[PDB]
Amino acid sequence: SLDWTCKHHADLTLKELYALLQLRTEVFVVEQKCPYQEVDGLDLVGDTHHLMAWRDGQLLAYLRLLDPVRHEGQVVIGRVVSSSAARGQGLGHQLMERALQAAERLWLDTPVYLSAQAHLQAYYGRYGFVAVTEVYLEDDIPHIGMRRA
Repeated sequence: SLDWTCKHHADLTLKELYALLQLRTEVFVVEQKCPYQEVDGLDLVGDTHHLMAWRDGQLLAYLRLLDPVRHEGQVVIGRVVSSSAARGQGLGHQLMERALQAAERLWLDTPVYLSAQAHLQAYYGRYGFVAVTEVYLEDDIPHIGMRRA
C-alpha cells in the first residue's frame, strides 16, 4: 500500500525534489558505483513530470517523464528506480503501469521512449516496446533504445 503522485516539476516541494534526487543517487550512483552526473538538468524544464510512490515519509519508487516537444516527438521515460528495501514486490510493474497512464493522460497518442538495459529487453517488449537502436554503452553497461506504439 502506497501513496502515488505524479507532479509537474513546477509544483515540486523542496522536500520532494531533494527526496527524488537522493533516491536516484543512492541507486544509480552509489549502489551501482557509477560516478556520473545524476543532476542532469532535465528535471526542472518544460513539462518534465515526476512519478513518486511514498510510504511513511519514505520515497520508495520513482520515475521521470520528459515531455515530447523537448524530445523530438516522443515522451521519454527514465530514471526508473525503486528502493532496495522495497524490491521484488513488483514495484516495477506498478511504475510502468502508472507511467504509461500518465503519458497517455498528458500527451495522448504520443509514443513513449526509454533507454533499457540490453538484457531486460524482453521485459519491456511485453509492455509493447520494440528495439529502435543498436546496443550502446552506459557506464559500460549495454543498453538499447526502445519505443512503444
